Amino acid sequence: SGAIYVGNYRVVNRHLATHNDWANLVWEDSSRDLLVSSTTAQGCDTIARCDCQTGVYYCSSRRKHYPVSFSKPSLIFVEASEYYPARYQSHLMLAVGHSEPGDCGGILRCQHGVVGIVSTGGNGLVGFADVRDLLWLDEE
Ligand SMILES: N#Cc1ccc(CNCc2ccc(F)cc2)cc1
Ligand SMILES: [Zn+2]
Repeated sequence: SGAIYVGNYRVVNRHLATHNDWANLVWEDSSRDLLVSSTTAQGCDTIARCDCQTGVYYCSSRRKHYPVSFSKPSLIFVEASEYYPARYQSHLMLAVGHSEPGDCGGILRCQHGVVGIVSTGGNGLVGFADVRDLLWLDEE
């Protein structure tokens, strides 16, 4: 589990979004595994605006942050998981690392701020849903 709290937005994995998230929906994309809802309180996170390919991500199933190199966001085939069938996911970045389903929502960050959140795992990779292209998260 986990979210990004930027401005008055809460960015979650679409598959973990709550009823309250859907009732306060700003934007959602199943192909990206993302959903954004509106918040009453302002949040503490800053979104990275950059093309970094190195950062640090939080792994809840290890209680550890790991430094990783990761691919640029692309359209990637993802094998079946506990929460999705086997399918193509867009705007997905991969790194070599540990990820189980409950790790979804852990933050990947670089020197510029939050890059994305854990969205995929298995076979010794961790996949992250990018948010750096969502420039509208920084205003309004
Ligand atoms: N909606 C939806 C939906 C969610 C999951 C699955 C795949 N269930 C079996 C499965 C579990 C774990 C695993 F690692 C591989 C396969 C299908 C549809
Ligand atoms: Zn960066």
